Amino acid sequence: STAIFSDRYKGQRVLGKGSFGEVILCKDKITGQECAVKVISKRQVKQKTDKESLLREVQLLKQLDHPNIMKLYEFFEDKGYFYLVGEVYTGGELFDEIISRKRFSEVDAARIIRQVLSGITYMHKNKIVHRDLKPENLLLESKSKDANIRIIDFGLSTHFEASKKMKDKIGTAYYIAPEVLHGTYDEKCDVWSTGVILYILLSGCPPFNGANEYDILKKVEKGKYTFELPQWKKVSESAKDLIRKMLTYVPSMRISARDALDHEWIQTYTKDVPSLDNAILNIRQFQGTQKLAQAALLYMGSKLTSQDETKELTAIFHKMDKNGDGQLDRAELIEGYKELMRMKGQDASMLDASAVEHEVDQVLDAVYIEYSEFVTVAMDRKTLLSRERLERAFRMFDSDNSGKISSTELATIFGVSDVDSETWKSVLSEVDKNNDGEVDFDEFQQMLLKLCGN
Ligand SMILES: CCOc1ccc2ccc(-c3nn(CC4CCNCC4)c4ncnc(N)c34)cc2c1
Repeated sequence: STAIFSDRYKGQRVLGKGSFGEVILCKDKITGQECAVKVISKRQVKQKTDKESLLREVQLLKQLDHPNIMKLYEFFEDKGYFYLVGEVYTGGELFDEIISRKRFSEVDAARIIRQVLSGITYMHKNKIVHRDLKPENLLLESKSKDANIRIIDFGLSTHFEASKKMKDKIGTAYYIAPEVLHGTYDEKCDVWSTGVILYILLSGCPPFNGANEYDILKKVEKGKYTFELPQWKKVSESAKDLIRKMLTYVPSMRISARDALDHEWIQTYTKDVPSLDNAILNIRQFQGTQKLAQAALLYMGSKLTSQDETKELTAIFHKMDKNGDGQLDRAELIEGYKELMRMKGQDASMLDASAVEHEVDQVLDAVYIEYSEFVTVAMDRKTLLSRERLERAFRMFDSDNSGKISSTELATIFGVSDVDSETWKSVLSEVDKNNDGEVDFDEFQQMLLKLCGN
């Protein structure tokens, strides 16, 4: 008797989109235990290993235990999906918490990096490599100031192939070890990624940077970086030495995780130190830029999904409309909405028939029934979560409350989003015919619609 995920768990709400799938906050129907479930769609994500290889890795991961590593509880599989059930953490992404503080010292950085290295060392002892370590995979356990870091996604990348879509790729290039680019890699790739993260904590800029993804990858692959930025003048020698050893090009010459834990810098600063004010400022700029580019990509995707699902839904209902009345009942709206969830594959949110009944009932309570009006409301439902996140992200990036984003800023944003320069300028030309060389929110939004075939 294979076991079924929704026999045990009900969905509370969506937490977000992470690597390889959606993550939903769920609750055990019997014990009331809350968990975070990552749902991997087989249609969207190809496997790299056989089933046997994956089952044994899962079995090992369920037994591992370390305070800086996400705890995995269960694994389920059906026809369309894999369901990975882990512990929920509520403190959010590390960098989002850091930009909220007024001071940040080498002691704060050292304490963070010790945690990361400790998790990594443990996982490497157990022969598991992350490969895709980056700031998004570092979660704080709770919203308290002290809270431990929990690393998510250890072990995934070995069994599943990453998306080639930019909306899923944002940020990845800064942190990937050069040997991963060329194909021969081992556990030392995780030390490199940590080194890049450390460099960024102490300066607020990527050691390997550029105007688009490929430019970044080119800097990484050559492997040269410098400490010639002004803000490095305030930083201890021992920190730069540890950095150097983690960013050592040839993996066999690069320091191990375990030895980095013993480095003088970790020893000194984790047991007369200024705030790194310039680094906090750079980090909040870095962060805001990354989050706005992500928000702009998800908005464009959400718009295209809606164009696709609106027309599909209408044709399902038209077919269903026996009498040509333009009128369906509740059971019919439910069966058509279900039909949409079968064809499509988008709503981890609609785990079972019961979540679909509730969603239908929410739309009805807002709005025999005219199906064309039901279609209108059901779809806005799914967007504005992305339209209002767009707006939130624009306001967060406009830190001066100017209401405006300059041409230069757009060039940075679209570069990170990997939208071609002559393409966005062309779209900007069609909206900015006053030559202001700056845009307000509504103008920015209009550009994005034009960049996704609207
Ligand atoms: C082998 C490791 O693979 C797995 C398996 C299960 C997971 C469950 C949740 C999550 C996981 N992902 N997220 C959501 C993301 C939203 C925005 N970006 C960062 C976090 C969580 N939020 C809170 N608590 C969690 N446990 C998770 C990741 C998993 C990874």
